[PDB]
Amino acid sequence: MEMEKEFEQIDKSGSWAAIYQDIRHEASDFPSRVAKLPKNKNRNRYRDVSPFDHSRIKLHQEDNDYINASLIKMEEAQRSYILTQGPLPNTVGHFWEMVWEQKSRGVVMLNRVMEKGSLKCAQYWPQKEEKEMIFEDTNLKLTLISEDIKSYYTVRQLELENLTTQETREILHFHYTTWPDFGVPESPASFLNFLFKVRESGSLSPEHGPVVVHCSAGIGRSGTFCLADTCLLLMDKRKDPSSVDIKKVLLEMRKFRMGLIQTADQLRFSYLAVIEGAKFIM
Ligand SMILES: Cn1[nH]c(=O)cc1Nc1ccccc1
Ligand SMILES: Cn1[nH]c(=O)cc1Nc1ccccc1
Repeated sequence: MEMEKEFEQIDKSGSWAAIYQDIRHEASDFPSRVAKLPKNKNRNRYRDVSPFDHSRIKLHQEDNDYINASLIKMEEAQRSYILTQGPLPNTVGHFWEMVWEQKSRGVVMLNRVMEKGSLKCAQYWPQKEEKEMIFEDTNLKLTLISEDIKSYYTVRQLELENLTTQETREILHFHYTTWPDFGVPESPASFLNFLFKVRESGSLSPEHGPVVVHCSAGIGRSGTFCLADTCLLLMDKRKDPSSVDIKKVLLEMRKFRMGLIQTADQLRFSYLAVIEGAKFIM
């Protein structure tokens, strides 16, 4: 079926939970043996969210190459994304090592450091120009260059220096700051505006390594971001845009990381975002 009318048909019939449970039943199951090794317990935020072995990002290190991060490679859309958990106190250095080694231009953050009165990820970037951060375990230096605070999101320019080689690179930090502590946004307008700002920066384009996207677990809000982007790109590429099937695209992405889209409300929000986004594109 088309999307907008499939949408109203699920609303009128109140069957979002049943649609979402079908997706969960059909989703791929692949091994995640490296994630579960005992030496990696303090590298995982949640015991039930792990990268598959076949698609995990490897750190360029011979001691321990593990990080909770997955490469989502979308062949028809010609887009790639790295989805990862919010960094932990003992993985901030690994996080920036990954950004460096994978040649990413941009980092997309969809959570606040504290939500619901608890810490959802480490304070992994500097908040003042004159107070830079040094990650001694991976030999990197990170400096805040500029910050632009808007009503729904903040964009930061950061400098990452590889202290071994003295090479430097400019990284863009795109921080969506207004996702509610509970539920999903009422309108997708600010989320779509944010997606378009990431696109306009070049961070999603083939001349760079894959964008790094995270929330707390790296599957819920993060899944919504890449699902909406890929679906809108496919609607631009194909002769028949009504052929794009958001459930099929989500199942394809779940071949590369488990659990993408965590609730039926996040599924409905993803439909809403693609529907409204397709009208603005034209
Ligand atoms: C929510 N909404 N409803 C409309 O009719 C338009 C939007 N917002 C929007 C913002 C940026 C890009 C695409 C859509
Ligand atoms: C909304 N949208 N997004 C694309 O990439 C292309 C379209 N157009 C469209 C044409 C007929 C039916 C539905 C959508």
